[PDB]
Amino acid sequence: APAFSVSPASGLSDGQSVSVSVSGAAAGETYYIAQCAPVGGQDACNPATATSFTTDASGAASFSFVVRKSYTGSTPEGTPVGSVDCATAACNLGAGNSGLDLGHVALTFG
Ligand SMILES: C=C1Oc2cc(OC)cc(C(=O)O[C@H]3COC(=O)C[C@H]([NH3+])c4cc(O)c(c(Cl)c4)O[C@@H]4c5ccc3cc5C3=CC=C[C@@]34O[C@@H]3OC(C)(C)[C@@H](N(C)C)[C@@H](O)[C@H]3O)c2NC1=O
Repeated sequence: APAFSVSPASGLSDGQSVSVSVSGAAAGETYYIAQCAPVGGQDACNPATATSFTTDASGAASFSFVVRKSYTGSTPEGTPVGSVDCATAACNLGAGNSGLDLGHVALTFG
C-alpha cells in the first residue's frame, strides 16, 4: 500500500483547509478524495467534496483540501443515506479510486 497523510487530523473545524499529500502512487492515474463517515450499518460519503486529483511524474501528489464538520452522508453508489455531523460524531477522510486505494485518515472536529 502506498502512503497518504494530512497535516492536521484532530480538533478541526468547518471550512478549515488542510494540506494533504499522497505518495508511493504512480504518474498516469487519478484518485478521488472526499470525506466520509460510517453509521453502524452502512457508509455515507460527501457527494459535494468529490474531486479527482492525478499524481505527478514521480507518482506523488499534494494539494489543499477543505473539510466540513457537518455534511449529508450518501453512498458513492448513488443513494441518500441520511445526514452526518462531526460536531460530536466520528468521521474519516478516504482517498483512492477503482484500482488503487490510497489510505484512510481519521478526523475529529472539536
Ligand atoms: C463522481 C463521483 O461522485 C461521488 C459521489 C459520492 O457520493 C457521496 C462519493 C464519491 C467519492 O469520493 O467516493 C469515495 C468515498 O470514499 C470511500 O469510500 C473511502 C473508502 N476508503 C474507499 C471506498 C472505495 O469503494 C474505494 C476506495 Cl479506494 C476507498 O474504491 C474506490 C473508491 C474510493 C473512494 C470513493 C469511492 C470509491 C469507489 C467506490 C467503489 C470503488 C471505488 O472506485 C470508484 O467506483 C466508482 C463507481 C465510485 C467510480 N465512479 C465512476 C465515480 C469511481 O469513483 C471509482 O474510482 C464520489 N466520487 C466521485 O468520483
